Order: sequence, then C-alpha cells, then structure tokens
Amino acid sequence: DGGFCEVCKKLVGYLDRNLEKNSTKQEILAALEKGCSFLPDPYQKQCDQFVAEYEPVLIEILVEVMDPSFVCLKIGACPS
Ligand SMILES: [Mg+2]
Ligand SMILES: [Mg+2]
Ligand SMILES: [Mg+2]
Repeated sequence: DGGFCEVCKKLVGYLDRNLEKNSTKQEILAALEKGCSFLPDPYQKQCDQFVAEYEPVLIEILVEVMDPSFVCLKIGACPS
C-alpha cells in the first residue's frame, strides 16, 4: 500500500550516501541498526518499524544495489 515508501527512500538514501558500495552484509546490518537515528525525528519510530519488518530483504538487496528508488521499488515498499 506504499505506507513505508517515503521512509524507505530516506533510510536507503542515508546508507547510499554513507556506506561504501563494496559493503559486506555484516557492514550493512550494522548500518541498518543506526540509520534511523539519522533521519528527522518525526520518522524515527516509523523507520524503526520499517527496518525491523524489511531487514531480511534489505540485507539481501543492499549488498547488490543501494539506489533508494530502485531498492524501495524492488522490495515492494514503493509499489509504483
Ligand atoms: Mg504492514
Ligand atoms: Mg536529527
Ligand atoms: Mg533524539
């Protein structure tokens, strides 16, 4: 239903900017645990929920691609 689309693009964007493209799954899991704290406060709890719900698919995809619009489309967070 796209309810996490905007927060997905913001948190994957944080990672896209701040993680190397070469990153290990362990490196991405650690970044996912910290990423929501870097978003504006109104997104904080939504981002925590998003990351907990999508963590498995996020780790699988982010080792291959970190573009926010693509990642969020591919995992279903942004249905377009
Ligand atoms: Mg739901
Ligand atoms: Mg802040
Ligand atoms: Mg705070």
